Amino acid sequence: VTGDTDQPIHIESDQQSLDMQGNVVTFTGNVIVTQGTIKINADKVVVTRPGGKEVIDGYGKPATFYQMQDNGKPVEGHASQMHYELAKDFVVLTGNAYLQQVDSNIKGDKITYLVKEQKMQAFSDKGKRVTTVLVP
Amino acid sequence: TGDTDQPIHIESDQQSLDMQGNVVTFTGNVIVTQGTIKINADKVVVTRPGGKEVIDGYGKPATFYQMQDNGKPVEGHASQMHYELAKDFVVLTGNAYLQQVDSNIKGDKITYLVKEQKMQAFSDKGKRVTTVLVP
Amino acid sequence: TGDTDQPIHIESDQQSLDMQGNVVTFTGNVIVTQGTIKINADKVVVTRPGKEVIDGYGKPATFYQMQDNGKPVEGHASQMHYELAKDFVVLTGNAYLQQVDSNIKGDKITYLVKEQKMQAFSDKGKRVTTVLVP
Amino acid sequence: VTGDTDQPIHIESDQQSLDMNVVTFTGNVIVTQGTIKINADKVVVTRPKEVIDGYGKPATFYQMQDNGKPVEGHASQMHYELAKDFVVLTGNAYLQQVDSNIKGDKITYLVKEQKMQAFSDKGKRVTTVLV
Repeated sequence: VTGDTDQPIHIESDQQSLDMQGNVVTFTGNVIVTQGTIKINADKVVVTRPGGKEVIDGYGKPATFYQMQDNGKPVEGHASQMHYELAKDFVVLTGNAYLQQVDSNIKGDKITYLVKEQKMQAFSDKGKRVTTVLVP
Repeated sequence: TGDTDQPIHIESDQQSLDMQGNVVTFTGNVIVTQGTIKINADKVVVTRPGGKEVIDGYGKPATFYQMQDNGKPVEGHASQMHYELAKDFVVLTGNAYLQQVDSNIKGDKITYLVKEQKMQAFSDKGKRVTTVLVP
Repeated sequence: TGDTDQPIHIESDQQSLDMQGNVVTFTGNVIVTQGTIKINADKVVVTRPGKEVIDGYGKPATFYQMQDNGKPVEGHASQMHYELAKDFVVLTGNAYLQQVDSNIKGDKITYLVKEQKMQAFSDKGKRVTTVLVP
Repeated sequence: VTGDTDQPIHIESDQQSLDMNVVTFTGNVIVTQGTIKINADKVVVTRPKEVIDGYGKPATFYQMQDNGKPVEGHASQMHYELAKDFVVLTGNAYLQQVDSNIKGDKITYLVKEQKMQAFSDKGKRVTTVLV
């Protein structure tokens, strides 16, 4: 649902650390962060917000993303890095990035999903390509 | 918030000193306040190894308060305080829980270096640390 | 460390010696001193129960003893008490003992000057307070 | 010692002069009674039944206590009323009694009670030491 980011985030982890001097909240180990309907799993998660502009940040091979769309579209995915920016409504997957859908799957080098604009993208290095399919 | 170097005022029901050994003890409704820092507990045992002091609170639970520079307070609770004045370094252990204006952590051991403004939470291998955020 | 093994110079306005006691009273601007100790009161009374015992009185009466290691003990109360036999002191006020570093206030403060080990109590409803400046 | 106050009062001097009711004594005067030994310069009795008063700078007082510990002293006047066994030192007065050491300006003493008091006039003060 739209406004899913206007939800309290719950983060479970092994360790954590905080930097009150501008905000730099770091979590490590079996990290499972959920907001509203979103579910994210990573090795490490940093979250900055420099006194504002919140930036969640996934790390780990792999790092898994999941969400529920407004229309009831269970859009999953994964990369080496999640980048949920609550500011605009950005997602930057990198590197071995795979996105999905109830139809159009993608796999590339950098996927950029936008919850608001309902739009995706994909990029590839020289020597590497992209991937898509269709639903039967 | 220049609390670090503030006069420390411990108020309680009973005091117990030991000038050789240096094991000053407080029992009853104990309230140690240093500036804006406000610990509550059932027993405080301020101790000095050398000449270097270590305030130790105990309770079910013991509580923590301080007013942050930004005007939003920090409230906490655990089974034990461990305030080392030598480093301005606090240690909430056993059912630890901290609470900023926005966020609230809960783990097993929370460290808080008061000077830098850095927190750390930890869990026993088999348990887990939890956090929520706002808005 | 060696105040009690010294003669005790009291200065008073009045006084009473019960030779069959002793119950040696002192009254009016009473300023008893020993070594460093300067018990100042509105009424002193020294006994030997059957090992000397001093009983200061008057709000507020005071105390001082310099300890073998630089320690300039203070303190005051409405009911002072000293026992030379065990080096025992019992303030009772409006009780408030002090030191170089940390000060204690309450209802009753005992003290074993003997070996420094001290204590302070407060009636149900009152509370003990202590600061500790660097 | 307890019972002196019953003993006869051996007043003795160099010169004396009875009246009708005051007797003077003079020159190296020594009035004793049991173990009491008031030494002075000019003793006088009266009627408030008799009242002994001695004078001198200083007039010494002595009395052996029941416990073997003697009692010294010395003052100007030495007011003594065996009417009620009462004693009074006055002026630069100091009833030494090791352990004790009272040293005031008006030391009062009731022998039968085994009690003492002391006084000072607002300017100087009562000094006592306890050994």
